[PDB]
Amino acid sequence: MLIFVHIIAPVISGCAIAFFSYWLSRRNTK
Repeated sequence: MLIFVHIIAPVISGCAIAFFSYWLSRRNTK
């Protein structure tokens, strides 16, 4: 299913922002 390769990249990467942002945000600022 095409929704197996086009789901683990466009979707995950989206919510991954709230995570990554928070990650480096801990270092000093964001």
